[PDB]
This record gives sequence, C-alpha cells and structure tokens, in this order.
Amino acid sequence: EAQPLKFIAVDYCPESCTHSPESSTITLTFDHRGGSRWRSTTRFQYGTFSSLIQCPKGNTSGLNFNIYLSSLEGDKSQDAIDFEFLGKDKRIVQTNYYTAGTGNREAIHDLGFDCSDGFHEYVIKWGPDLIQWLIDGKVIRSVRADGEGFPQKPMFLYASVWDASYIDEGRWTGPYVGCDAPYICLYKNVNVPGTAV
Ligand SMILES: OC[C@H]1O[C@H](O)[C@H](O)[C@@H](O)[C@@H]1O[C@@H]1O[C@H](CO[C@H]2OC[C@@H](O)[C@H](O)[C@H]2O)[C@@H](O[C@@H]2O[C@H](CO[C@H]3OC[C@@H](O)[C@H](O)[C@H]3O)[C@@H](O[C@@H]3O[C@H](CO[C@H]4OC[C@@H](O)[C@H](O)[C@H]4O)[C@@H](O[C@@H]4O[C@H](CO)[C@@H](O[C@@H]5O[C@H](CO[C@H]6OC[C@@H](O)[C@H](O)[C@H]6O)[C@@H](O[C@@H]6O[C@H](CO[C@H]7OC[C@@H](O)[C@H](O)[C@H]7O)[C@@H](O[C@@H]7O[C@H](CO[C@H]8OC[C@@H](O)[C@H](O)[C@H]8O)[C@@H](O)[C@H](O)[C@H]7O)[C@H](O)[C@H]6O)[C@H](O)[C@H]5O)[C@H](O)[C@H]4O)[C@H](O)[C@H]3O)[C@H](O)[C@H]2O)[C@H](O)[C@H]1O
Repeated sequence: EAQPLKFIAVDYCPESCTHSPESSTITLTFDHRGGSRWRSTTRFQYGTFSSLIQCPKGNTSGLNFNIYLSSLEGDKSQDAIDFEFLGKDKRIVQTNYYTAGTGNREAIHDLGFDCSDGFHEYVIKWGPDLIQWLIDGKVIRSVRADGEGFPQKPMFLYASVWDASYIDEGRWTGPYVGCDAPYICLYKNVNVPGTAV
C-alpha cells in the first residue's frame, strides 16, 4: 500500500524547487543556480515508492536526474537504492544500490523510450530480502539479500538534479554543455508507503 506524499523538505537552493499543496507536481530546475534536491519529511522502513517523472528536454549531457531512497544523503556509510538518469543518454536509466556506503552494483537498462518524451511511472519496491525496480509496470531488475549486505536502515525518499559531468572525467554522464538551460524535471503523483518512522 502506498499513499500520496503530502509534504516535502528541500535540502538546498529552494528557489530551484517548486511545489504546492494544490499541486500533485514537484519541479526541479537546473541552471546557473546549481539545481536542488527534495525529500520526504520522514524516513520509511520498507515499502513501495513511486513517481511519474518527465525528464528535461534538450541536450542534458552532464546532468543526473534521479529518484532514490537513502538513509541520509551525504552519509559515507549510507544505505540507498537508486534510479539515475544519465544526461548524455535519455533512452537509458541506471539502477544501483548501496549497503553501508558500498555501491558498485550499477546496471544500465534500455528504456524503450526517451525519458523526456512524457511522464512514465518509476517504482521501487523495497523489502528486507527483495528490491524490485519497475518502469511502467514492468520489472526491469530485482535483487535479493543473498547472505550479503543489503539496504536495511530506514530511508528517506529523495530526488535531485545535479551536474555530475565531473565524475569519471565526464565518462559517466557526459560533459555539461548546458545549451538548453533551464532544465526542468517534472515529478507527479509521488507515493510513499504506514511504515514512516
Ligand atoms: O545521484 C543520486 C544519488 O545517487 C546515489 O545514491 C549517491 O550515493 C548519492 O550521493 C546521489 O545523491 C546526490 O549526490 C549529489 C552529489 O553530492 C554527493 O556526492 C558528493 C558529496 O560531496 C555530497 O555531499 C553528496 O551528497 C548531490 O548533488 C550535490 O548536492 C550538494 C549539496 O548537498 C550537500 O548539502 C546539502 C546537505 O544535505 C549535505 O550537506 C550535502 O548533501 C550540492 O552542493 C551545494 O551547491 C549549492 C549551489 O552551488 C553550486 O551551484 C551554483 C554555483 O554558484 C556554486 O558555485 C556551486 O557550488 C551551494 O549553494 C551555495 O551555497 C553558498 C553557501 O551558503 C551560497 O553562498 C553564500 O550566499 C549568500 C548570499 O546568498 C543570496 O544570494 C544568492 C542566493 O543563492 C542565496 O540564496 C541568497 O540568499 C552570502 O550571503 C551574503 O554574505 C555577505 C558577507 O559574506 C561575504 O563577505 C565575507 C566573506 O568572508 C564571504 O566569503 C563573503 O561571501 C553579506 O555581505 C555583507 O552585508 C552587510 C549588510 O549589507 C546588506 O544590507 C545593507 C546593504 O547596504 C547591503 O548591500 C546589503 O548587502 C554589509 O554591511 C557588509 O558590508 C557585507 O559584507 C551579505 O549581506 C549576505 O547576503 C554568503 O556569504 C555566501 O557564502 C551560495 O549563494 C549558494 O550558491 C551549496 O552550499 C552546496 O552545498 C552540489 O552542488 C550538488 O552537485 C545530489 O543533491 C544528491 O541527490
């Protein structure tokens, strides 16, 4: 069971995030101001998380748009589970998860569409032994604890837009060209789990 996320917090640059109780839509803008990041106001202990997302039009090289769970953004030993769009290529999405700070579980999926063409539904189902990633109702990846480290700390829902062109000398998301700024990423109908802590 999930229900609409009624309140969010904005972690930095609140001028670059728009939201309103009358709107089911949240927007994140990247431009010279440097992007922003919103989150749920509580953590959650397992459950189903979802959003419709429409990514920005234009040449998004360099940028990272995302929606993810994390025990605390900026923590070096965080638990987390990610959808990340890599701006150089809007027909793919990257999934990954972190256990006590250790990641390196990247997988690249072909979307079958351009993520800026319209709204699509991105879902994370997170349980104590199982993580599923779904796009438009289809399971694209799933993983189990398998006797190894697994995300178990309570986690916030997060989403940001940022300039990741500095990562891996631009190999990860591309150089930031920035010719279609402002880049507006749309989130609509965000839902969250009864497991808030
Ligand atoms: O992807 C997804 C996921 O995945 C997975 O899971 C993984 O694992 C994860 O991680 C992920 O996630 C993601 O990630 C990413 C990355 O990251 C990561 O990794 C790495 C690490 O590192 C990290 O941590 C992690 O996280 C991300 O992305 C990112 O993010 C980040 C953030 O984060 C962080 O944070 C948050 C938290 O939570 C934590 O911590 C963490 O996390 C980010 O960062 C950020 O950024 C931003 C932006 O920026 C950028 O962009 C843009 C550009 O520009 C830049 O360069 C860059 O950097 C930032 O922001 C910033 O800040 C600063 C600080 O604060 C600021 O500055 C300031 O300003 C102010 C002003 O302001 C204004 O204007 C403008 C606007 O803006 C604002 O708002 C307004 O308000 C100023 O104030 C002033 O002051 C003055 C004084 O002072 C001066 O003097 C002295 C000296 O010393 C100084 O220096 C100077 O300044 C004053 O003056 C005075 O006055 C008085 C009075 O007067 C008055 O009255 C009267 C009349 O007559 C007059 O005229 C007036 O004036 C007088 O008397 C006297 O004379 C004078 O002097 C004034 O008043 C005032 O006003 C200040 O000062 C300054 O300082 C700025 O502005 C801004 O810009 C921030 O900080 C940062 O942090 C990054 O970037 C990204 O990339 C993501 O998110 C995730 O999700």
